[PDB]
Formats: sequence, structure tokens, C-alpha cells
Amino acid sequence: IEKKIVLRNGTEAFDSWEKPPLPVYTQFYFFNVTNPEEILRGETPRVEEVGPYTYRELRNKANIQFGDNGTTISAVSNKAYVFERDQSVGDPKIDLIRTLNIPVLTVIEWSQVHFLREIIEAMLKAYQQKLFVTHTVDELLWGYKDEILSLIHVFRPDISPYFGLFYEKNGTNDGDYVFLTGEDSYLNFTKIVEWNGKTSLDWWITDKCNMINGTDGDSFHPLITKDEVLYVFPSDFCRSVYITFSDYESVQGLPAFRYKVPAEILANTSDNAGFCIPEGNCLGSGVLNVSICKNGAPIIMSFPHFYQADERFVSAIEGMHPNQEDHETFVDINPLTGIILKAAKRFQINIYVKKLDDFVETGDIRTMVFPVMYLNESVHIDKETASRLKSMI
Ligand SMILES: *[C@@H]1O[C@H](CO)[C@@H](O[C@@H]2O[C@H](CO)[C@@H](O[C@@H]3O[C@H](CO)[C@@H](O)[C@H](O[C@H]4O[C@H](CO)[C@@H](O)[C@H](O)[C@@H]4O[C@@H]4O[C@H](CO)[C@@H](O)[C@H](O)[C@H]4NC(C)=O)[C@@H]3O)[C@H](O)[C@H]2NC(C)=O)[C@H](O)[C@H]1NC(C)=O
Ligand SMILES: *[C@@H]1O[C@H](CO)[C@@H](O[C@@H]2O[C@H](CO)[C@@H](O[C@@H]3O[C@H](CO)[C@@H](O)[C@H](O[C@H]4O[C@H](CO)[C@@H](O)[C@H](O)[C@@H]4O)[C@@H]3O)[C@H](O)[C@H]2NC(C)=O)[C@H](O)[C@H]1NC(C)=O
Ligand SMILES: *[C@@H]1O[C@H](CO)[C@@H](O[C@@H]2O[C@H](CO)[C@@H](O[C@@H]3O[C@H](CO)[C@@H](O)[C@H](O)[C@@H]3O)[C@H](O)[C@H]2NC(C)=O)[C@H](O)[C@H]1NC(C)=O
Ligand SMILES: *[C@@H]1O[C@H](CO)[C@@H](O[C@@H]2O[C@H](CO)[C@@H](O[C@@H]3O[C@H](CO)[C@@H](O)[C@H](O)[C@@H]3O)[C@H](O)[C@H]2NC(C)=O)[C@H](O)[C@H]1NC(C)=O
Ligand SMILES: *[C@@H]1O[C@H](CO)[C@@H](O[C@@H]2O[C@H](CO)[C@@H](O)[C@H](O)[C@H]2NC(C)=O)[C@H](O)[C@H]1NC(C)=O
Ligand SMILES: *[C@@H]1O[C@H](CO)[C@@H](O)[C@H](O)[C@H]1NC(C)=O
Ligand SMILES: *[C@@H]1O[C@H](CO)[C@@H](O)[C@H](O)[C@H]1NC(C)=O
Ligand SMILES: *[C@@H]1O[C@H](CO)[C@@H](O)[C@H](O)[C@H]1NC(C)=O
Repeated sequence: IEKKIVLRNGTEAFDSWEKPPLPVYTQFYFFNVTNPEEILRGETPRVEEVGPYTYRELRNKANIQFGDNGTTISAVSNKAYVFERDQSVGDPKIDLIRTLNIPVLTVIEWSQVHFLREIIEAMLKAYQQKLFVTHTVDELLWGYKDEILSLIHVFRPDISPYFGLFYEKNGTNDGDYVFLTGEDSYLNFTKIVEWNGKTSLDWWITDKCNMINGTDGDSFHPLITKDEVLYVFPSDFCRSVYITFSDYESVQGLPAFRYKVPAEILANTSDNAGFCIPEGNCLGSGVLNVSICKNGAPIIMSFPHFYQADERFVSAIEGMHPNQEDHETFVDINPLTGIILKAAKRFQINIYVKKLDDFVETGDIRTMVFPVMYLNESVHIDKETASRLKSMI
């Protein structure tokens, strides 16, 4: 039986789970801001799309421990990025990007006491701080010492002087996980049952929204059916997500079902009401306020170029040209085994920006969801692992 697919010491399923043989890549694309001064005078932003900066991933399950009479398994999943110049537009240690000053907007947000806010402006004034700043791709991705934060750190040692979109993420894991192994039922293969000791999330408004559904998205139960909907808990996206069957496809020499992230996921629906922290008040279709889980930083999640989002989000920023073939999230799963043969996980990091009377640095900036960068975390099965699998398929 395809019951061969269980996380039990000695199975091939286990080994490929513990030491993933498939090479995963992350490609970074940034939006270079061309008119900072004009943006501050209330004009429409104009951005230029820079990328890729291709990094090959290094993945490994650590701290593995079995449980509940072989029903469960606990582990962490370490991810490290190795830069590939040959596959990139340029050197991230040289190439520059003018974008928003996330540390300053992050600090302005954190302040809701007048004294606190008076202190911050004083520092911005004195230090001649700006809303639009230029850094290397490397500094933006991996971290740079910020002047304002360095000074805050002196008074509040809990506050880090460093900032990066992926700061302290090279080598680390996304917390402790306890997975249900396919021993009790195959449908229950790699199903997440706990994340950081909690069986559910606590940062959303409704019981439904806070649910931890599905697998980490790196695998799925065997014997899938064209009609079922598949759930994924992408830790980074801060909520569970489901994917729906699109069509049949052939990867290497193996059959697959093309599963895509449907529009409904981030649409302004009743089932997505609880993803709106201001007492139900929603920003709009195609965007997620990930502020609660991003330690108060004004981060807004979306899909690249605001694909599957409200037209107003696209009109807002000049240089946004969404399309399905370039911005969608798909995954080609071999139906029999549940093994991902080809995939593309694509999402965008945005900042919620607006004119603040207390902060001259904002000027007359339009109230908007500002694009910073998006990525393409992708996978493609190799001829060696594919041939190995054809024996089973
Ligand atoms: C991670 O995700 C990103 C997307 O966010 C990917 O990057 C994109 O890669 C696309 C291809 O995968 C790029 O799209 C191309 O852009 C070209 C112009 O910039 C355009 O010319 C290309 O069009 C051809 O391909 C289409 C199919 O996709 C065809 O329908 C079309 O007619 C074109 O056909 C070619 O041209 C003639 C006419 O038929 C033929 O003689 C050729 O043989 C045809 N070739 C092929 C292969 O069909 C296409 O739209 C896009 O530029 C790029 N964008 C960015 C920002 O990077 C990453 O690739 C992705 N995955 C990985 C693993 O990297
Ligand atoms: C993202 O957008 C930003 C802003 O537009 C952009 O940054 C700019 O990059 C250019 C280089 O591409 C920088 O220009 C240099 O500036 C220094 C002085 O500050 C000059 O000495 C340099 O002079 C050279 O110019 C020519 C070669 O480029 C030669 O003819 C000449 O002899 C010199 O060698 C050069 O002008 C500029 O400093 C930045 N601007 C800012 C705000 O930092 C960035 O490159 C864009 N990113 C991408 C990847 O497109
Ligand atoms: C996490 O997972 C649960 C279960 O997988 C999700 O809840 C499920 O949501 C669907 C629709 O929101 C419910 O189905 C409904 O069935 C009725 C009856 O046929 C139909 O009228 C509706 O149109 C709809 O199809 C389903 O009952 C419900 N199940 C449970 C156990 O709650 C939940 O939404 C997911 N949460 C996240 C954040 O992904
Ligand atoms: C994105 O989510 C954040 C929360 O993560 C939203 O911020 C919250 O905004 C509300 C207003 O709708 C703030 O509530 C009020 O705050 C004052 C000051 O403390 C208080 O006296 C009032 O009684 C009320 O609670 C709330 O403080 C704030 N939450 C946090 C944690 O900062 C934000 O509005 C969302 N962004 C967008 C663009 O919608
Ligand atoms: C992320 O961490 C990894 C592991 O420390 C880095 O990759 C290796 O480590 C050193 C870095 O100087 C070098 O031997 C090679 O670059 C890598 N070797 C192997 C065998 O992987 C990686 O460079 C770090 N990435 C970033 C973005 O800093
Ligand atoms: C698998 O095999 C033996 C069972 O005696 C055990 O010592 C070993 O540590 C197990 N492997 C893992 C990764 O736990
Ligand atoms: C996993 O699934 C099987 C049947 O689908 C069931 O017996 C088992 O209790 C499941 N666990 C949970 C908590 O859903
Ligand atoms: C979202 O939908 C609800 C009704 O379903 C509506 O009250 C709300 O204003 C809509 N959000 C936006 C941003 O228009």
C-alpha cells in the first residue's frame, strides 16, 4: 500500500522529509522608487522592478522526536540562503534600492503616547532622517544598522539597532512544530497539529480565522482527489491558506495536478472578515494586514503587483502590471503520492504609508499600500529523484 508514505524511521518518505533532496530557490525582486520628492508632494509613486537576486536554499529538519504511540512527530525546519550570481541581475552587495524607511515608519507606529512621539521626531530632526532611503539589496534583505534604532537601543535595550526584511533568518527555523504522521490515516499525513505550543493562532478576530490548517506546504497526503481543497499553513503569511485544482500536468515523467491559490483567499468576504483587526474594518480585496504578527511594523501582505487585488491598489502605484503567468502561486502535486514536483510560492511585502501631521518627514504622501519587494520561492524535481519516484509511480 501507498501506506509506505508515513513519517516512521526507516521509510523513504521519512528520509526525504528529514533531508529534502529537491533544490528550492528564492528569487528577490525589488521596487526601486524613482520620484521620492514628488511622492512627498502628494504625487503618484513611480517604481522600477529590479531582480532577480537568486538564492539557492539549504533545508534540514532538526530536533526530531516521535510521540503519541507513533501518531505524531516534532521537529524544526532550518532554511539557509546561498547567493547565485550567475542566476541574478546583479550583486546584492553593490546594487542599490531607494525605498521606504521601514525602521522609521515602524517606530512612528509603535508610538501612541505624545512624549514617546515627541522623542522620535526630535531624533528624526536632529539626525536629518528621511522617508525614502537607499541601501544595498544585501542590507535590505539581511540587515543594516539603523541610526535611529541604534539611539533607541541606548534607552530601550529590547529594541534592536538592526533592520532587514529577512534579518536573522539565514540558518534559523520558523518555530517548533508537531506534525501528525500518516499512521492513523493517510489524510492526516504531515497535518500540522501544533505551532509554538499552540493548536491555533491568537492574532486574528474569529475562531475560523485563527485555525491552523493543513501542512507546511512542502508536502501533501497521498491519493488526492480533483474535488478536494488543500490547506497550507505558511507561517510567514501569518494565516492558513487553501489551494484549489486548476488542471492536469506532466513534470519530468510523472503526472501531476496543478493546484493554485484562488482569488477568494484575500478577497473581502464574510469568511475573511476576521482578518481585519480594526473591529471588522477591512483594507480591501487582495491585501492582508500582517501588523499583529510583524511586531507592530506597518507590513501589508499581498501577491506580486497586487495580482488578485482591487484595481485601486494597482492604479495607486505606477509600475504595477499584474498578470497570472508571472504573479500566481501554483503547485504541481503527483496525485498518487502527494509529492510536489514543481511549484512557485509568490507574495509581496508592502508598507502602509500616510501623511502624519506630527511627522514632517511624511510630507503630503498619499494614503497607500506601498510596494517594497516580492519573491518567487520555487521548486522543480530533478532527473535523479524523479527516476527514483517513477519506480513508486
Ligand atoms: C519566479 O517567478 C518569476 C515571475 O514573477 C519568473 O520570472 C519571469 O519569467 C517569465 C518566464 O518564466 C518571464 O516571461 C517572459 O517575458 C518575456 C519578456 O520580458 C517574454 O518575451 C516571454 O514571452 C514568451 O513566453 C510566453 C510564455 O510564458 C509565450 O506565450 C510568448 O509568446 C513568448 O514566447 C517566446 O517568444 C517567441 C514567440 O513564441 C518564441 O520564439 C520563443 O521560443 C518563446 N519562448 C518561450 C519559452 O515560450 C515571457 O512572457 C518574465 O520576464 C520573468 N519576469 C521576472 C520579473 O523575472 C521566474 O522565472 C520564476 N521562476 C524561476 C524558477 O525562475
Ligand atoms: C535604484 O535607484 C537609485 C536612484 O535612482 C539608483 O541609485 C543611484 O545609482 C547610481 C549608479 O547607478 C549612483 O551614481 C553614482 O553616483 C556617484 C556620486 O554619488 C558618482 O561618483 C558616480 O559616477 C559615475 O558615473 C558614471 C558611471 O555610472 C561614469 O561616467 C562616471 O565616471 C562615474 O564613474 C555615479 O553617478 C547614484 O549615487 C545612486 N543614487 C542614490 C540616491 O544613491 C540605483 O542604482 C537604482 N538601482 C538599480 C539596481 O537600478
Ligand atoms: C480551516 O479549516 C476549516 C475546515 O477545513 C475551515 O472551515 C470550513 O469552512 C468551510 C467554508 O468556510 C465550511 O463549509 C461550508 O459548508 C456548508 C455546508 O455544505 C456550505 O453551506 C458552505 O458554503 C461551506 O462550504 C466548513 O464547514 C468549515 N469546517 C469547519 C470544521 O470549520 C476554516 O475556514 C479554515 N480556516 C482557515 C483560516 O483557513
Ligand atoms: C493593521 O493592524 C493594526 C493592529 O495590528 C491596526 O492598529 C490598531 O488601530 C486601532 C484603531 O483602529 C488602534 O485602536 C485604538 O488605539 C488607541 C490608542 O492606544 C486606544 O485608546 C483606543 O481605545 C483603540 O484601542 C490600535 O491601537 C491599533 N493596534 C495596534 C496594536 O497598534 C491598524 O489600524 C491596521 N492597519 C490598517 C492600515 O488598517
Ligand atoms: C547564509 O548562511 C550560509 C551558511 O553559513 C552561508 O553559506 C556558506 O557559508 C560561507 C559564507 O561565507 C561560505 O562557505 C559559503 O558562502 C557557504 N558554503 C556552503 C557550503 O554552503 C550563506 O552565504 C549565508 N547567506 C547570506 C545571504 O548571508
Ligand atoms: C532511527 O533508527 C534508530 C532506531 O534504533 C535510532 O537510534 C535513530 O536515531 C533513528 N533516527 C532518527 C533520525 O531518529
Ligand atoms: C487524523 O485522521 C484520522 C481519520 O481521518 C482520525 O482518526 C484522527 O483522529 C485524525 N486526527 C485529528 C485530530 O483530526
Ligand atoms: C467589505 O465588504 C463588507 C460587506 O460584505 C463591506 O461592509 C466593507 O465596506 C467592504 N470593504 C471595503 C474596503 O469596501
